[PDB]
Formats: sequence, C-alpha cells, structure tokens
Amino acid sequence: HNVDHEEIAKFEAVASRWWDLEGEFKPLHRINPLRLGYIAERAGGLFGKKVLDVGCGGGILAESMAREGATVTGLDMGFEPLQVAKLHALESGIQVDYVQETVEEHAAKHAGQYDVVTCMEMLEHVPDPQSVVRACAQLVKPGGDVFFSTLNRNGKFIKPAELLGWVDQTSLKERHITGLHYNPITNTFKLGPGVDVNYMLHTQNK
Ligand SMILES: Nc1ncnc2c1ncn2[C@@H]1O[C@H](CSCC[C@H](N)C(=O)O)[C@@H](O)[C@H]1O
Repeated sequence: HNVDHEEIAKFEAVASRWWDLEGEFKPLHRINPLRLGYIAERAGGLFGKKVLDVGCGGGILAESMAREGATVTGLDMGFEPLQVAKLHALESGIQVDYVQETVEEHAAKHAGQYDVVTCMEMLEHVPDPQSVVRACAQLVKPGGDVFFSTLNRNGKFIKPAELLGWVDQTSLKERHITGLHYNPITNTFKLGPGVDVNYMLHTQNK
C-alpha cells in the first residue's frame, strides 16, 4: 500500500547497474564506508546484532553490515534490486536475508525484534514517509538504534527538520545528526556539522 510503483519501477530498471562502482550508484559506493562507520560507532558495534535495512535495494549497506557480523535482513519492494542483492551476497560469500515487502507489513509481523534499523535514501521515495518512520520505531527493540539518512542528492529532498517532527511522534529519541561535507585538507568526504543539503540521523528507542 505505502509504495510508489513508479519509484520502484525506476530502481527496478537500473538494478543491473547497482554494483558498478563507476555507474549510477557510484555515490552510494563511495559514501558507504562513512555511513557504515557512523552506524557502527553510534550503535556500539554491529557484531551479532539483528539489523533491518529498509529499502536495501541492491544491498550496498546491507551486505557491508553483514560483513561485520550482523544478522541482516534487507527489505525492499523492488523485485530486480533484490535479485541483484541476493546474487551479489552469494558472490561475496556473505549471508543476508532479503525479503520483498513493505516496512509496515514487516513491522506488524516483527515488532521489537531488531537491534538496529537503517533507513537510507529511502524516505523521499515513499508516498507516506511518516508511516515508515512509525514502522521503524515499531521494529526496533527497546534501546535499539534507528538511523535515517539522505547523503545522496541529484536532479525530492526531505528536510531534516521535517523528519524530526516525524521522529518526535514516536518512541524514538533523536541522539545525533551530522552532515556530509568535502574536506579540502584531507581531500575526502567527511561527516560533520551542517545539514543544509544532506544528513545522517541517529535515533534511539526509549
Ligand atoms: N515503499 C518502499 N518500500 C520498500 N522499498 C522501497 C520503497 N520505496 C522505495 N524503495 C527502495 O528504496 C531504495 C532506494 S535506493 C537506496 C538503497 C539503499 N538503502 C542504500 O542507500 O544503499 C530502492 O531500492 C527502492 O526500490
């Protein structure tokens, strides 16, 4: 129900390109060590934790979290991205459980089961983002961590201030927020203050 079929078709159409490091998803590949490092730091490590990756797509974050010893469920509504995720995980020799369903359906069946829920670059593609925020809150264990982010911009952006309003209506507490910026001194992208055009948000279930 809470799905934009057009948005899904778009990602389904480019699913084969997902793991091309120089293709359309290059920014996600480049960003991933950073968000993975952020998640591991904020959640206090990922080893042996149950982790749900909402709108996992081709599995860029999901696979990498499983590599750190997390028990990862990847969720998406796109058929082809999940086919690609499943195959790529097998090619890597990494175990990830990939499922095709909405986060609301998953929440109704798996409430409170996850130590960590990640929801990256997904919200802007959803007809009703508040519902996704509510589901993530429902999915997470007490004391669990929920992360939201939009680190990739191009040619629909949910402002962080608006997302905070959504988080405030749930059992999730905002813990930390940071932006992604180019650092000329180090010639690298780094997480830091300033969320005008992108962000990463750490919330914790209370
Ligand atoms: N309503 C919905 N339910 C589940 N997945 C959705 C969705 N709307 C969009 N998506 C998925 O969200 C993904 C956005 S691309 C982001 C991929 C991944 N989260 C990452 O950052 O690495 C696409 O795979 C798309 O199919």
